[PDB]
Amino acid sequence: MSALQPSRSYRITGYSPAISNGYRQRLFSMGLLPGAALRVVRIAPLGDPIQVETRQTSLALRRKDLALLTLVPLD
Repeated sequence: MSALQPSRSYRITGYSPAISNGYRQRLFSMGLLPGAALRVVRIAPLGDPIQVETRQTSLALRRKDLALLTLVPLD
C-alpha cells in the first residue's frame, strides 16, 4: 500500500508543553522530532489510533503519545 486515501498531511512543529519526565527522549527514540510530517490514513472513531504515512511506510500511535507532540497541518 502507498498510503490510503490521503485527505491532509500534518507536520510535527515540535513537542507539546505537556511533555514531561524525559518523554522527549522516548519520542526521539521512536523517531518523533520537529520537522517531520504525517499523511493521514485514518483514525478510529472509538477514540484513537493514528494510521499515517511518512514516505514509504505507515505509522501508528495513540492520542496520549500524540499529546506529547504539537502538530501543524499543511492547511
